[PDB]
Amino acid sequence: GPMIDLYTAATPNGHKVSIALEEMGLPYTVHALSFDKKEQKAPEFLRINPNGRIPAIVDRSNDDFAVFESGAILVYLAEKTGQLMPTDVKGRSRVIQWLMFQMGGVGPMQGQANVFFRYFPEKLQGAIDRYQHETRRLYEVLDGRLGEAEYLAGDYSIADIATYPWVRIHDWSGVAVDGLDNLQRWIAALEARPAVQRGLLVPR
Amino acid sequence: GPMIDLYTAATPNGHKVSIALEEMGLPYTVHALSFDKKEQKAPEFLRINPNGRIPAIVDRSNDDFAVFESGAILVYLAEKTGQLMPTDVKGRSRVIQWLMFQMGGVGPMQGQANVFFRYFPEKLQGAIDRYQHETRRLYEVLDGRLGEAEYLAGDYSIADIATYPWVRIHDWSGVAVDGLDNLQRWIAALEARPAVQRGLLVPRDAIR
Ligand SMILES: N[C@@H](CCC(=O)N[C@@H](CSSC[C@H](NC(=O)CC[C@H](N)C(=O)O)C(=O)NCC(=O)O)C(=O)NCC(=O)O)C(=O)O
Ligand SMILES: N[C@@H](CCC(=O)N[C@@H](CSSC[C@H](NC(=O)CC[C@H](N)C(=O)O)C(=O)NCC(=O)O)C(=O)NCC(=O)O)C(=O)O
Repeated sequence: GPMIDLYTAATPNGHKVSIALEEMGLPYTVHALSFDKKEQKAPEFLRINPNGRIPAIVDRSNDDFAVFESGAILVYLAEKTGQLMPTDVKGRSRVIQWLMFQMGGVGPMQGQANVFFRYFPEKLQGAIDRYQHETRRLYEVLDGRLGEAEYLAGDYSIADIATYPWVRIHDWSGVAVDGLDNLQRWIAALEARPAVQRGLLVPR
Repeated sequence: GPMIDLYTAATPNGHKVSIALEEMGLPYTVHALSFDKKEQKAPEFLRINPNGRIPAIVDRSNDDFAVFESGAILVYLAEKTGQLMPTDVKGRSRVIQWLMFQMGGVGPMQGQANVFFRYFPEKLQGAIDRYQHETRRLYEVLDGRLGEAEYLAGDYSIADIATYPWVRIHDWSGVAVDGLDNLQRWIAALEARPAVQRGLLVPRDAIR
């Protein structure tokens, strides 16, 4: 079968990896973990990702080598296929920089907006405001960069793939993109890519 | 003279990079930014890091190339020097995985514990508990891995360097390490390293 096993769920972080696999044309096997049944905390899965979160992959071509953390999976797959990250020092670093910005900024902060605005047992408007405002600030950083280049690292790369599934759900998080015309251009460009469309449907 | 300019402050995230440079033996020029004077938001610095945060470096050996995000700086420098990250596929990836775990988990979550426990004007015990509990859960992940391997990726690497400055301040964040014997072993090993001690002194904490 496929050489990549993908452990995932219908979430922004899972969609990063299914989008990348679809863009790269790599076959994969989907393991859709049920958070309802706490399958992401099963010790059989903890052997693959000790953090007990999705996504994770196992590369069957590499002696069943596990890779956890969406950003690390994106780097691993880009380096395996030679796609979606340049090989030169500056070009690869620009991808890694914007990927790290997503991994330490956009994902964590927008995820906390979702917690306080949608999930938390009571409404704490000061915490909601903190994370919605911070996410907007991060979106403004993105927008400025997207006036310098068509995609975050220049050419389209894994940095865009990491960032887009989060920006796509800004309405759920209560964070606006109005006034960020470069970000909106990039949203439209990403949305029009067939591989993005396919990756957003994994898992069903 | 030094060909790396380091823009930093006395904080866990800045210490990751000074520790790495000290371990690598790569000279650098320190630019200690004053948060009180808002130097991290000055236009000149935003041209280096558009996020307006430290750390950032400028590599004077390749046309003043800027690198922002501590984790990206660690990858950039490890690749340049050939140190603190293997070059084979599996060894490189294990380092990147644990580095990402720090960058997306330990740093963000412990940072939020610090905000709510010790900076935010509103005292929100549910938010404090959320982030102290999550930081502890992340420490338990580290502890389990450190029962299988001496350092997070096997050999000591940039992943340990990224993680240690945060773990070191656990008590300040209100998070205990009791019951995490492997993490405690690793804390003692990191604290003993001369380059860790040197890097923790740079720049001459401002925030956490
Ligand atoms: N840094 C990791 C994050 C992976 C991650 O967050 N996985 C989520 C699904 S993505 S859905 C978005 C996700 N939210 C959550 O996981 C909500 C539950 C969580 N336990 C909590 O209390 O915050 C989030 O905010 N992520 C922050 C980020 O990306 O930095 C998961 O498996 N959760 C199951 C669990 O926790 O038991 C990566 O990039 O792969
Ligand atoms: N992902 C970046 C994070 C760098 C970072 O946070 N730098 C801080 C100093 S380290 S001190 C630790 C830092 N806290 C802060 O920066 C507190 C101020 C912030 N604006 C807030 O509201 O949270 C934090 O929690 N970081 C989370 C993480 O590492 O993921 C900074 O320059 N702040 C200036 C500013 O905000 O104006 C990296 O790894 O380089």
